[PDB]
Amino acid sequence: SGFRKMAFPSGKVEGCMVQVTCGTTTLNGLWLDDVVYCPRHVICTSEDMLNPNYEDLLIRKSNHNFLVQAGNVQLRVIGHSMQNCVLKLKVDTANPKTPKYKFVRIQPGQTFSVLACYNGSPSGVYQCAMRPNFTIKGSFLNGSCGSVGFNIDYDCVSFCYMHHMELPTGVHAGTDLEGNFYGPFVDRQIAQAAGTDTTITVNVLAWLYAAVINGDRWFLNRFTTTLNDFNLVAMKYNYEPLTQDHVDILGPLSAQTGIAVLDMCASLKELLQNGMNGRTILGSALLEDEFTPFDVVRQCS
Amino acid sequence: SGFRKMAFPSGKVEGCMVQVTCGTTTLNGLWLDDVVYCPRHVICTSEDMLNPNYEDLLIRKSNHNFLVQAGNVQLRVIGHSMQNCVLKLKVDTANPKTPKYKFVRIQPGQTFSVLACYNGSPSGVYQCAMRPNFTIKGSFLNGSCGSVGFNIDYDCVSFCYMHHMELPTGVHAGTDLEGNFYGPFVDRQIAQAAGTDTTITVNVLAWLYAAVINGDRWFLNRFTTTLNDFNLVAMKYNYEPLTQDHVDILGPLSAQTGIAVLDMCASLKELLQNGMNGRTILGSALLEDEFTPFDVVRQCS
Ligand SMILES: *[C@H](O)[C@H](C[C@@H]1CCNC1=O)NC(=O)[C@H](CC(C)C)NC(=O)OCc1ccccc1
Ligand SMILES: *[C@H](O)[C@H](C[C@@H]1CCNC1=O)NC(=O)[C@H](CC(C)C)NC(=O)OCc1ccccc1
Repeated sequence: SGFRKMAFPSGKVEGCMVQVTCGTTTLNGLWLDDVVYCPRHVICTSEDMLNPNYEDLLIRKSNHNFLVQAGNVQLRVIGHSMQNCVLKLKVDTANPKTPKYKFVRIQPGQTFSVLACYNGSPSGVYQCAMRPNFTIKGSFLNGSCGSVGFNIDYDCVSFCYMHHMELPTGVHAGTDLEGNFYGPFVDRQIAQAAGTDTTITVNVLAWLYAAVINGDRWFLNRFTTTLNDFNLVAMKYNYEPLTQDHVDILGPLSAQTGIAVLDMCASLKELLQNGMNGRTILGSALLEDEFTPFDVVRQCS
Repeated sequence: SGFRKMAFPSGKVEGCMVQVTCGTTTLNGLWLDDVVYCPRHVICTSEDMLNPNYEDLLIRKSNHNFLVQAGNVQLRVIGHSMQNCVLKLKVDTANPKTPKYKFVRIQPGQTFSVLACYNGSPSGVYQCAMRPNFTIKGSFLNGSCGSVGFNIDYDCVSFCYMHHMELPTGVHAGTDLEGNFYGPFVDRQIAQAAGTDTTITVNVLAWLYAAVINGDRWFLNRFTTTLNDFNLVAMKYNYEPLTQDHVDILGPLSAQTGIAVLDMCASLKELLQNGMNGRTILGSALLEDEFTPFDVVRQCS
């Protein structure tokens, strides 16, 4: 028993992290096979980041302008291209620690693990959710760009995120591994506004089920609600609308606990209108929304 | 910017996990050099666990009663010894992935990463504090015994915890790698209970400092307080007394923020006396006590 924000073991991803230096810009890169993927803004200078023309800055570069360091071993850049916002550096050595991997684009509401790296060396591992407004609430300092977010399935690492920037509000933004930003952001050093964020309702419900599975039952009630009457309340508190597809995905958790999804919705509705009144759920005084139904099942039983 | 509960990169510990089987009991072991460490209750059967004499159970065992798997490869047990509640199984192969490592016993209030494992396979990683009552609030299912807690310092993995059991309140109990329990618990299926817990004051202060470092000041005030005057409010709120040694350890954070320790204590005092009035700190509606001062400095720098 017990319930914790839990990351995937990071070994397979640690063996893929390298340092990429171009001029006096150093960030992290992902060495898979004979390719190193990194944020394209590594080619920019301090004054170039204000509003760069990347196709121009890149045509003025050659292989020898990219210093790639794998621990101490300097890798030789023998090629390069640009795919949207990522640089792909062809190198002479294929990464021997390369795991079974995929590149995937995750949906808002899904979670993943982040290996925070600086100068090519892992610093720590933590879980994030892709917020509905396509930002993530990370922990990223100068030098952390090129850090990846990922999930593991069987022995396969599905890379889903590469870090590029921090917004003025302090949340974080980046791309999938094909270089397309999550959300309406660009890799230019200019203030950019995230859309208004909202709470991931299906995740809150899963976490309430995790709580019941762990013996937290004070918030249950005998009332029930319609899906429509529930979404009317969620709208008021800035919660994502709940669809039948979400209701269907909570099926397993509803079955394990014997609590109908709409009954749990009645619980959530009560919690929203009245707060918790000094009580907690799995150690939080807030309604947690960074646990998917999958995250709940994986950790409960 | 940003502040997350962050685990150490776990790759060096994944390489040390193995499966250990005796009878029909299976749990995890820690393979370092030619020794596999695991909980001794792996030699117990269903009936044994109620009231076992481990010396008497172990004399009755042969090396070949122990099945150890490192991935696909069976490892041959060539010796065995019992040290307190831990079993040391000598094997015919030194772990080639053995990292620089030490065994240490941690103090109440310190933190470590847990690599949750099942059938010798890493499952996830998260951060824990050793509570003042010598339990941890972990996430552990059947099969997880032998999972280890650790910190990393430069190249050295310091192992500090091995998982053995769950208490009735849903918290977790275990030993150091010498097999000596943390807290007054025993590895048998009898009724036992955690002592009364308290909040780790020094850590709450470390976290308030992280909140200021990351740009948040709403909870500060113009007041101040003497150590004794602070500790009188602490005792009333079930917080550990704050010592001058805690104050000294909080020095560097005090210096980076320009906020005197005792001034942050008056802030905490006001927070305890008033609550938070619907506001949050680093995304929590509760005062977080599972970050040490070292955790803050490490993540914020
Ligand atoms: C990449 O290493 C870095 C990550 C930022 C810096 C601090 N925390 C992060 O997540 N990225 C940048 O500096 C990035 C480069 C542009 C060409 C997009 N720009 C950025 O994030 O600027 C905003 C900012 C910079 C420094 C501190 C706070 C915000
Ligand atoms: C070892 O794999 C296991 C870990 C427990 C299982 C549930 N969560 C954990 O942390 N340890 C035991 O089952 C332990 C065996 C003794 C003879 C040392 N007893 C134990 O934890 O008893 C309480 C319990 C067992 C099963 C489910 C819930 C609580």
